[PDB]
Amino acid sequence: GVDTQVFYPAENRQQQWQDKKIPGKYGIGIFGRIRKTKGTQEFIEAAIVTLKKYPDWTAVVIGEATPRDLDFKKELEQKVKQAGLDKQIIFIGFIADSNEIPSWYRALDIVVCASHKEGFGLPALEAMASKCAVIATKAGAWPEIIVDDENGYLVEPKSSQQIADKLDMLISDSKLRYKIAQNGYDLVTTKYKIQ
Repeated sequence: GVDTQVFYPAENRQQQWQDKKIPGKYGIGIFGRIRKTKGTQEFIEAAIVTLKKYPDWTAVVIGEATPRDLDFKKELEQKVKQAGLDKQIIFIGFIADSNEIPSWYRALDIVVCASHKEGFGLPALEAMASKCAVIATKAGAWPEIIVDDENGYLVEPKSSQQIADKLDMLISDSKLRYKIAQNGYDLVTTKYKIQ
């Protein structure tokens, strides 16, 4: 379950995003360690396809690469630069503070949970508790938290284009995005609330 006293929606998402002082008007995020098994590459590749189409949207990677994966993070940064998207795909720096993370969920419209295998679904639950629309793999939303097209989306692991297709759809139909997000929120505050 998730602590809904910690993870919850802001009063004004557009303002929470503005307060981060990063380019764009609407955000998409991925949380956790930067490592290939976490799906960070499918996220970046999906963002490169998607964000060429939507200039007001920005993707953020919230987490860091451990030493063994610094090379991987550099390759991702290169892919972004070579696509001409360094104003729309941003790797956020580490901060120790307890609420940075919950505050990020409050600033984001969409969260992607792209893990190939690892996870207990907590970042899907945290995102849903914050009324973010979630796109996840089976691992990302373990164990079967999401009903596709009802309270989030499901994608196969290792498929950047499937993530892009879902991002495209959620960005282009805001009414659908808000309904999906609300449905996810309703589910987690009812069935996965710690208190």
